[PDB]
Amino acid sequence: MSYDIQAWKKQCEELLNLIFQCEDSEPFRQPVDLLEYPDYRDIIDTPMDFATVRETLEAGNYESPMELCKDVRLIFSNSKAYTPSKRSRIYSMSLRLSAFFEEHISSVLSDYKSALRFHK
Ligand SMILES: CN1Cc2ccccc2NC1=O
Repeated sequence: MSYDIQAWKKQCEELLNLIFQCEDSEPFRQPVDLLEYPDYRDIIDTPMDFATVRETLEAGNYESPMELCKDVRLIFSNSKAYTPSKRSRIYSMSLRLSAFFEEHISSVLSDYKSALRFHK
């Protein structure tokens, strides 16, 4: 529905489903195993992954698509910080998937901002 301040929830659930089904999301689908990778927390202050984002959305624990978008962007900025080399296939996967995410989220954000303006 036009001007729906709830539309983002279904739009983000659908977008997360597309990301999970994309091969480029494979490294980012679950929390980094901090026992397997003991220097991860030396580099990364705030781990994030797509299963955490999907679970938080399904629980109703995001107030706005901005809060969801901040967590997704943290998945990609964490990957850049831990895996900074342009040579890494993991760097390439996060670049491709981040660009996909940013192309799809822009209209979710602008629709929300318009709905919120309407609601006020
Ligand atoms: C999500 N990760 C975790 C990881 C584990 C092992 C090797 C590289 C990476 N890089 C990432 O960006």
